[PDB]
Amino acid sequence: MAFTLADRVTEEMLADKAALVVEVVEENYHDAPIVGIAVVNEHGRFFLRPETALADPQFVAWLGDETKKKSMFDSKRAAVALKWKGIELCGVSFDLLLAAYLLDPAQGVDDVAAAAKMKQYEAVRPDEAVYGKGAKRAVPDEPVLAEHLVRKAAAIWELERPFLDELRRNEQDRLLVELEQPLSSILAEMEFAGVKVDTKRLEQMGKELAEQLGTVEQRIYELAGQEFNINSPKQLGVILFEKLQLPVLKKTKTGYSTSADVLEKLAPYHEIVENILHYRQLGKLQSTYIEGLLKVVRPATKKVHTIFNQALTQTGRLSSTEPNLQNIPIRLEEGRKIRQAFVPSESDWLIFAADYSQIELRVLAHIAEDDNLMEAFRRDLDIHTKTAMDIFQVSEDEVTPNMRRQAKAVNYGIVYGISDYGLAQNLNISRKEAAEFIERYFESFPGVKRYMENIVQEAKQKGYVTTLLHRRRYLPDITSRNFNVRSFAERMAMNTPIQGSAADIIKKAMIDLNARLKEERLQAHLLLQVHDELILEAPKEEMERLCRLVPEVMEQAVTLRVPLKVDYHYGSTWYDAK
DNA sequence: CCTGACTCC
DNA sequence: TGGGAGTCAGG
Ligand SMILES: Nc1ccn([C@@H]2O[C@H](COP(=O)(O)OP(=O)(O)OP(=O)(O)O)[C@@H](O)[C@H]2O)c(=O)n1
Ligand SMILES: OC[C@H]1O[C@@](CO)(O[C@H]2O[C@H](CO)[C@@H](O)[C@H](O)[C@H]2O)[C@@H](O)[C@@H]1O
Repeated sequence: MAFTLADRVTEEMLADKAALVVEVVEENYHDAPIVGIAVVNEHGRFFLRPETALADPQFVAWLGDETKKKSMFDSKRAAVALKWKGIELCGVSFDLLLAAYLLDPAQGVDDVAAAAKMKQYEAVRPDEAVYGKGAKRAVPDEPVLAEHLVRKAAAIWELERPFLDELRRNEQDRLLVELEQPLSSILAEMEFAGVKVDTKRLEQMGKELAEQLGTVEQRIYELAGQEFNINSPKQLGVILFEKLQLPVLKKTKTGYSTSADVLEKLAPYHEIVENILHYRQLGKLQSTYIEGLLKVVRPATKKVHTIFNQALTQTGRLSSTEPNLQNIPIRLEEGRKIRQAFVPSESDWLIFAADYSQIELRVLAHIAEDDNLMEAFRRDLDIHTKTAMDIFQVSEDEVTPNMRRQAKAVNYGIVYGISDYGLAQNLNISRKEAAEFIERYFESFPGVKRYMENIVQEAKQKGYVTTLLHRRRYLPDITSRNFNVRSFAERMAMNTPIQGSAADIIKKAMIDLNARLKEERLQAHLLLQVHDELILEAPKEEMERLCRLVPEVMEQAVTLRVPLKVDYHYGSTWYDAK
């Protein structure tokens, strides 16, 4: 494969259609080096050194010109890496990573070679082959690097049409071009903006937490009558089941279980298990949300810059890494206070948080076309209280807080394919009763039962299931004669259209929201998405408008057979936006 | 490196 | 024997 190793940018490299590689080898691309550039177009194939291309006003103009279309793989990586250099990338019309992800998330495509494999294209090497793995990872000699980048660009160039053609067959071309690609740009902005952190506050919490860990730790040793590593499920298992001779409720492949659910069930036998649960909760707060967070905060700006992986989950959700900002504590007050350290990036700005209320159950209502479930949402009746009246068979006045919590476990459990065994274990109730709850639920919501039957049948017949905006998940195990394997696939068939349609909806909402913010020239911008919620920051003056704009855009992103409902709060910190 | 903790939706 | 994720310490 012939290419030019160019010393300067020329006009023919700046055609209005090109495959473009802007190579960043560090896995975390924030403020990461760009090691090489390749361009393939109608005129030839070119390798450029970054020092050259990125200092060249004409190349930089071309990068930022939206009418000059680029085909890429992982354009968000390149866009953010370029942002850290103050260079804008526009005109990305095809992203091979996102295309491959839509065609089959299970393939785990994460380099051009793996995408190319999908079309039996082999004139390109895997990145790991060129760079090496782990401690061996290195950028090779220029001629080797240059050929690799050029070959990746040529693969993207040749693969665009084949991938677009299959997406069109799957009814997924608009999902790529109107949803995932625009979202990629929005996520790039979110990651690059980052979220500001009050490190003084975290360091203080950390100091206090260290004190408390020491106290809980020593009390646990007193209760155990021995010192041991409480963070070692192995050592803990000996203490609990050999020394204290507590009952063994569950084993894993390696030994005794010490899961939270097991320890809770052991509470009637020894008080030490409650202390241990507390200690493990505190230790995670310290290790992860204090120490781990502080490790990744950029010290001069005090911002953290997560990476949203847009091409990983099997259902169409995002994930968040380094750090994960989608699992910041909220359920326990001690941990929830971590959110006090997430603050606005400017003076006199505020945090604004908006979340869909029960979007999975509303989606289930839509997809199952269950009259009773649809009517509950159409009239905004409390769905957990409704299910309680049904499973316990009482009037609304007789529903206690605990009954509602159990009904809630039923409501979400059904969505995730729970068995009577799993429900009984989660609620710690008789399995006979758990089975009755499930039987009563399906008697009350017969449309949901038909849905579960139908979607498993569809998966068996077609080999995959689909979401509202035509995302797909293949389920080859659905016809397995093996009960365990088939059962897991049946649960995925039931759940994926629900979880995945919910992901589709919030993604479309982010695009519609961005458009409106820019339309109204507001300074407000997105910081985070947490599956069914959106977190923004804005100058305090803009709260009144956002209180109207954000929930309307979210509720109207798609139109279902039941309303969507969005709650919203704002405050001086993420904690206070409650 | 894998497992089993913890955290979120 | 409930769906989808990431990080951490221990081994
Ligand atoms: N028994 C439960 C309860 C909750 N969840 C999970 O935790 C998420 C958040 O649940 P939650 O906030 O409690 O849902 P709500 O319906 O909004 O609860 P509530 O009306 O009481 O505020 C759910 O989407 C689900 O993924 C679960 O798996 N099992
Ligand atoms: O840039 C995100 C993009 O890159 C991939 C590899 O193609 O994931 C890499 O980067 C992630 C973000 O740092 C890492 O978490 C991951 O380990 C690394 O392979 C894709 O998975 C992805 O969407």
